[PDB]
Amino acid sequence: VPRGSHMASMEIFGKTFREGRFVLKEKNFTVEFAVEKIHLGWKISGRVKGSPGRLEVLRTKAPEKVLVNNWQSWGPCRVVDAFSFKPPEIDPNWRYTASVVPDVLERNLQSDYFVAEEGKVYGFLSSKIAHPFFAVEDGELVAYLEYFDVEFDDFVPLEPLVVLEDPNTPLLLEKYAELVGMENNARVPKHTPTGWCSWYHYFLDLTWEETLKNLKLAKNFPFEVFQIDDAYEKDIGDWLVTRGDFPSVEEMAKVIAENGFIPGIWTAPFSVSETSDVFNEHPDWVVKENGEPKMAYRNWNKKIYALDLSKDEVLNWLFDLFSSLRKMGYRYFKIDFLFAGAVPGERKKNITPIQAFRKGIETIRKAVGEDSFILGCGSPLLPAVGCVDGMRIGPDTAPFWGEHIEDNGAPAARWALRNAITRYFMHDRFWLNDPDCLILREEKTDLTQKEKELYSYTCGVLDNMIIESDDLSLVRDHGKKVLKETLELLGGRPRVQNIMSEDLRYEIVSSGTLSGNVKIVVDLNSREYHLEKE
Ligand SMILES: OC[C@@]12C[C@@H]1[C@H](Oc1cc(F)cc(F)c1)[C@H](O)[C@@H](O)[C@H]2O
Ligand SMILES: [Mg+2]
Repeated sequence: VPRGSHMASMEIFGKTFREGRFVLKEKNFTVEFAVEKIHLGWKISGRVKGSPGRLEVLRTKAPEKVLVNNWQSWGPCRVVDAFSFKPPEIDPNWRYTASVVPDVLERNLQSDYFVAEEGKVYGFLSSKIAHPFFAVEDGELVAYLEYFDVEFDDFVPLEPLVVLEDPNTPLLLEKYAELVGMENNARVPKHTPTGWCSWYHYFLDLTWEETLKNLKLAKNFPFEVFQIDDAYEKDIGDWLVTRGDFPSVEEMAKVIAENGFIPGIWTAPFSVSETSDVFNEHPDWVVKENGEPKMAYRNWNKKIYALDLSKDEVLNWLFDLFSSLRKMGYRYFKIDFLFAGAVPGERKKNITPIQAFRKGIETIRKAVGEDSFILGCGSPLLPAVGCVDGMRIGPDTAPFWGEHIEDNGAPAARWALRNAITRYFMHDRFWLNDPDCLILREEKTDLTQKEKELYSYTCGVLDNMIIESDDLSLVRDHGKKVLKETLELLGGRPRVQNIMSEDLRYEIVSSGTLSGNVKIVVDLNSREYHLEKE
C-alpha cells in the first residue's frame, strides 16, 4: 500500500501528510489530531483549544476543474475553472448569502463544506462550532476552519475532514454524505409530504379570498400539506400579527384543518425588520456592529436585522412563538432566511455565529416537536443536518425558464433545477432535498409543456420533495398528468452519473422507484429530456 505522489505532496496542519497522531502547540492555540485510514480514503479528526482563529487544516495543489459549493440553499453548486477565476462584485444588500467569510470570496475562489474534482472529494463532516471552507490561494487548495475569533479555554472537537479517492466521483459524494448523516444524526423521514404552496403564483399579493378558493380546489389534487407563504404577516418578526384580509394566524390554521389539510406556514424566524414591533420593543435582541444593530440583509425594501441567538430572552421568544404555532395545529414549517442567524458580528455571549445558529434551530425543533415537519430555506447547509427534515437546496424557481437570468442566485427554473442535480447526493442522507415547487399551470406562465415536464420528471427521478405552487384554477389536464407521472417516479436511489459535466447535460439513474429502474437524460441548454422506465 504505497503513498501516491499527490498524497505525499499534501500538508495536514502544516506538516507533511502521513498517518499517525500529532500535536501542534502553536503560539495562541493547540491542536491534537489524528490522521486515520478509512474506506476510500482518510479522516482527519481531533480537538483544539486556545484561539485558533482561521485554522489551516489541509494544503494541496489546486485542481484545474472543481465542483464548488455555496454554504446555503440558494447559492450555486457547480463546476468552475480554478485558474481563470474572477472575484465577483458582491451585492452589499446580500453579502452574507454569498459568503460567511466575505474577505475570502472577494479575493479567491471559495467552496464551503466540501469541494470535488474528478476522482476526489475533500469534505468536512460537520459544522457545529467552526465554519469549514476551502480557498484557492495562489494555485493552492487550502482547507480552513473559521472560529470567528472565539477563544476556547478547554478543548472542543474539530470538525472532521475526509479525503476520499475513487474514479466514481458520484459514489464518493454519496459516501461523503452518508458520513455527514452519521456524524450529525440526520433526520431522514420515512414519509415524504406532498402539498401546495402559495408563493410562486401569488407572491406577496396573496389574499385570503384567493387562498380559500385554492383551499376548495385542492381537494381534487393529491396534496397532504396546504402551506401559506410570505404575504399574511404584517411585518418581518411580527409572525402572529396579520394584514389585509387575512384572519388570525390561529383561525387560518383552523380553516385549513377543517378543510382536511395539514396546515403549513412560512416564517423567517431569525430576521426582524427595522419597522417591526419586535425590533422596536427589543433593540437589544439583535446582532451588533460597533454596538449598533447590524444589517443582515435588505429585503422587502427594509433593513433586516438578525436575532442574537446567544440570548436566552431571544431563544424563549422563539420557543413560545413556535410552541404557539404548534398549539394552533400547524405541523409543517417552512423556515426561511436562516443564514441571518449565522451572520458574523457582536453577540451577548462570545460564541461563534455557527454555535448561535445551532441553538436557534434546536430551539425551534424542541418547540414544534417530533411530529412537525421542518423545511429549511435560505439556510446554511451542514449546521442544519440533524434538525431539519427537508431543505431547499437551490435558488428559487420561477414561472419562466430564465433565458436572460445569469447563474447568480436570481429566480429561474433553469438554475433551480441545476442545483437539484448537483446537490442530489444530499438527498436521503442529510435530509429530504427540496428542489422548489412545481409550476404546472397553463396560463399566467411562460413555461412550455416540455419545460414543465423536464423540471417535474427530473425532480421525481431524484426522489425529491414534490410541492406544487399554482392558482389551481389554471391547472388542467396536462398539469394533472405531469403531477401524476412525477409521483410515479419517486421512491428510488438516484445517481447523477456525470456530476462534473460543464455543458448542463446530465445522465441520471434511479433504482427501485414505484416504476422500477429508471433513467432520465436531461439537457438544460436545449430544454430536452429522454426518460426510460423498466
Ligand atoms: O419571501 C418569500 C420567499 C421569496 C423568499 C425566498 O426566496 C428568496 C431567495 C433569495 F436569494 C432572495 C430573496 F429575497 C428571496 C424563498 O426561497 C421563497 O420560496 C419564498 O418563500
Ligand atoms: Mg427516499
